[PDB]
Amino acid sequence: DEIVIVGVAGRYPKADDLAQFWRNLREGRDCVEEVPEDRWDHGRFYDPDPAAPGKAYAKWGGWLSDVASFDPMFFRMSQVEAEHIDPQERIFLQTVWHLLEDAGTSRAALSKVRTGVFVGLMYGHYQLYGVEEALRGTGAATSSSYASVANRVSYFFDFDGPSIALDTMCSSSLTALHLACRAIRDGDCEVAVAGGVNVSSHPLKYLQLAKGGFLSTDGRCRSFGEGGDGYVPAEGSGAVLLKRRSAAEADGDRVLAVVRSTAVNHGGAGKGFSVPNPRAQGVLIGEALERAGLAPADLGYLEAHGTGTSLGDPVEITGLVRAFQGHDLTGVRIPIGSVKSGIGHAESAAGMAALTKVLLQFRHQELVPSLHAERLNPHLDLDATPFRLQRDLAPWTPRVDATGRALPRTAAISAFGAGGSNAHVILEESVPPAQEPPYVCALSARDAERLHEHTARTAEFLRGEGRAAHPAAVAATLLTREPMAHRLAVVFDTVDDLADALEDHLAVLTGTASRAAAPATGRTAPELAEAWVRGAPVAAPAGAPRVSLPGYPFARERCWLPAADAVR
Amino acid sequence: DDEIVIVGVAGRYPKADDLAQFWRNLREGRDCVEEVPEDRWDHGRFYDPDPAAPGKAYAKWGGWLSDVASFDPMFFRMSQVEAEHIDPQERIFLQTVWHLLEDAGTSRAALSKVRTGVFVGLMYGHYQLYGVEEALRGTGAATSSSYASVANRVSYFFDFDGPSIALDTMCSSSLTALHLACRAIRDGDCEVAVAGGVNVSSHPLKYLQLAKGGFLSTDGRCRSFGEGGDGYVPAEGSGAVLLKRRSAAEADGDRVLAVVRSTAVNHGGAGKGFSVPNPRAQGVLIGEALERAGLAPADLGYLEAHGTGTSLGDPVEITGLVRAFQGHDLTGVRIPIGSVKSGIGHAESAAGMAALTKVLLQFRHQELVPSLHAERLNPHLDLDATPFRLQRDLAPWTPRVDATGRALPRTAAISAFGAGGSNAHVILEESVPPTQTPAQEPPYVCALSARDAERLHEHTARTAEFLRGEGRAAHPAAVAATLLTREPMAHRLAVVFDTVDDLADALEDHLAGAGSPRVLTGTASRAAAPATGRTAPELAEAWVRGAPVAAPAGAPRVSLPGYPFARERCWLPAADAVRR
Repeated sequence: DEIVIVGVAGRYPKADDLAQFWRNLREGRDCVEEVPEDRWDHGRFYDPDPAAPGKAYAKWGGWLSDVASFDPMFFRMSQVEAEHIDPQERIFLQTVWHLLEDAGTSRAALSKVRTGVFVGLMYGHYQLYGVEEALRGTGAATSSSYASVANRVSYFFDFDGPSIALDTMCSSSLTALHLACRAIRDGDCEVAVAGGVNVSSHPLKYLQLAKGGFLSTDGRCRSFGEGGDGYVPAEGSGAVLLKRRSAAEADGDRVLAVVRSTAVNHGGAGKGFSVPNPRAQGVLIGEALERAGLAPADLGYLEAHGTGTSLGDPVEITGLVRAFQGHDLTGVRIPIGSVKSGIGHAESAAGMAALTKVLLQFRHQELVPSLHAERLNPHLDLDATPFRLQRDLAPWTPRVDATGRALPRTAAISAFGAGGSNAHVILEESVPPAQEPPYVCALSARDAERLHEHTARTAEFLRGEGRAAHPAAVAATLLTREPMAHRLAVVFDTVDDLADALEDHLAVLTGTASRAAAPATGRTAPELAEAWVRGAPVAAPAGAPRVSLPGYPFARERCWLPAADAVR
Repeated sequence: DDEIVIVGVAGRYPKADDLAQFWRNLREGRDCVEEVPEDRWDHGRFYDPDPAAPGKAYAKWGGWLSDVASFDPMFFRMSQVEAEHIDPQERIFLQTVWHLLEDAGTSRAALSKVRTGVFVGLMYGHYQLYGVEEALRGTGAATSSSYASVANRVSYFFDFDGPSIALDTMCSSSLTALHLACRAIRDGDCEVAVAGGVNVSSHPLKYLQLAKGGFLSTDGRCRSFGEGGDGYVPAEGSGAVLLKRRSAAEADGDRVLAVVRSTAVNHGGAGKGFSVPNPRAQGVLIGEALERAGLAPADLGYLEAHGTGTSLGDPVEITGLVRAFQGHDLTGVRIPIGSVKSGIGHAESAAGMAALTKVLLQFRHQELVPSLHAERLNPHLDLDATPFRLQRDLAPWTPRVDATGRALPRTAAISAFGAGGSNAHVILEESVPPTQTPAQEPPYVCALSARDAERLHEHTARTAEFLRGEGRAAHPAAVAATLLTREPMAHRLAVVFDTVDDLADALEDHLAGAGSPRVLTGTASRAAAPATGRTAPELAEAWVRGAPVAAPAGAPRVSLPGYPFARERCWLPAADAVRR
């Protein structure tokens, strides 16, 4: 019985949800910008001469839209606490809330299974803020506890399986996925959140990375491209929800991917400390394939580590070639790209970024552009291998059998930590297994102001990428979401008319929840829509189809230690 | 079916630079807590005995490692400057792993044919706070405390190409790592594993953070299950164990320290507050661990408790235990309970390692040691309604009998509960040594090496001193055998010897200049002539030329002092700000 992914969520640069992320990837968007003014005054620290001492020669990053915004009330927390904790802890909370909404579940549905939490992190820089003040006695210390990221999730969501934070550098996300799958196979838990987060909250990181000559000079990751002399740091936060295949089937979950294999290892003593070992990479990927029960012949995409380093990208290919020794390579063509070329190197969340792209490419059956490699690296010699860099937007053509019929698509994601820790994962596409009006559309939120923005965004989604939707699916999906105090309901028959109705409210009932409200006076729809608004429970018609609506629009209260302004 | 076992352990704890000293301290019931040392920081700048004072620490105590700045960078192929710029947790853990391999009777090279994983728990990284201003102003370089670096650097240097993972679950980190290491081995990620944890109190910020949250006890003690405990005291430590399938240990003739019957981890979920201990979840965890172990509470010999010494936490721990033992017949069952924290303090990410090490030593010496500061019990635990009795006195660890009235292998259970909710429990079982093949007869060769002459000198001295002290009872063949499992280095010493006393005599002579016809010295050279035969003089002469000598198959082993690393100060110069 194999492990499946049933939900995913995240934020990446220039993308505050996965629908935007998908658009950026199709358009081949370059999401890297210069250091925003509001993080820190990068001039204090900048100097393009890499020989300059105590200075950074690069000034770019993949930035999240706002990393200071948080809804502390929602998460049972004061403002002052929120100002003193790393935004990584804060954002990953929201991410995991959105994960449950994409899976179509909730704290309460998950309360009778044992849920674990595994999250990867590699930097904790926020804690550098306020040290002088706290020592002087005029302030309180900030925290960046890794464990806190996991533990606060486990607390809030009532997950009582393992709660573990791990650092394997760039591979942390996939290591977390690895351990989460093992935790399930071994019985530590039955469901698991596996994720990773990284926020660039402090200039010191840029000084660090420049001093090591790690940063590219043009601020890009030319994944397998010519003239790549480093990478560009990127922010991010993602997570996936994991379950057994059996339990997913039984709960009528939407399966996004089957986890065929995970594997992790380390370079040992190769060329030097924190230099990549082609050999270790090959053994890793080779074992991954054998565990997967899959041949390179059947491999459909390869999401590469793809840092964009002159020497590092070759090492990665050599690595693959080694894992492919002993198999028949003739005729075989495997497309290869890296999400880093679009968003940059999201560090502890790089695997989550890479995993999500693959997840999205499965659902939309397209291969997307990998950027900045018009000219391949001259060290490469790709033509001797099966690998072809996918520079263009293309349909993801499956492969067939003897009998000429199509198979589920496959993909393979690698992530190689700078300090030697490697991870690799093998994914298979999920191929799935009606109901007639009038339907009802329930909505909830913490207060009025949030219910407004929710309704609003839900309305916009019906006009945009979600008019092609099934209105039955839209009712069921919404009825999986956790109900809150301020409620709303509207009976309807088509997407068209639902969006119609709601628009008119904005420019259709509305109530506040009541715990001892009168039960629905019968399954007939306009009786349910009332049952909601007063605050009765009502469960979706089990086994209904489902869709990705927009997640809860959290409040955006600025939380940021004031004594962090000294770097602006 | 194939069990995991522990085949070596190593550690430094407060007032204990090695485990022999640790054992002495546990055995005597030594209180190892002290005031903040002058050479760490000026605690005057931050102390106010009033808890109500804001921006202040109302306590001034900890469990301190004797010296955390010291490192042997040349040994580990790193520059002096690089060393100053990384956290002492990374450096100390490297030496700990080195000493672990020596305690297990193995080496990088012996391990190079199996896949070895590394799993290390940490929860603070304070060294990186130093030198942040200077680095921003272009004056200096950034310090590092990367957690992955602690594992990865071990993996690199020892050539361990299994999983290399650092992890934070706070106080339970060490046992969480033990748990992940055990499952990596079962699942095939590796065959052998290093599991450990490390914690260094490098920066005064921790004491402010903890004072602000009221975590610090006001006397600077962990009064584990004792009256008037009002918090804990931080302590420093580094520890690691080496893990293996039983079959591989038996095959390799390892000394087995304990069988790992079971491990478990979980979380409190949503209980009465973030970071408030949940006895329901503790109960579940322990119950499960007992089940996976195949063990009934009646068979449990000792419980090394979390034992933090808080008024909330200690009664909660007892309630968790009672919850786990519900649904079991507990008639005439009596289980001794204690906590290492009562002697050294709460070693935070290394707490589980201190705890685990304490049990392993108990197994080895078959004694139960005093738990301190509970002359009067905490009256709100109601222990007497339970099986548990605080072990306040040194006492022999009498085993349990069966039906035949035969002695059973001793068992122990160890808990660690992280402040944020991540819990871990482990059940261990003592190992009955296999029947011994017969010892080699004298003479024997004692073969020592070190990276240079000054190191070999210290090593020779430490070895003679051990052989006059606790090592006088060691079988001489065992002393010989053990040293021959150690990785050979450039500077060589050898002695032919019949007994321990006469070996010490020769080593002392060599140290005094007198020297001996019996002591040979030299520096290795490449392709040196191997031994001309297996007599000891022949072996001795080959070793001194640079030739390896094999340890005899099946030989029994003993623990001898580990490699005496050089002690070069590596402390950022900018860190001297926080002192006078």
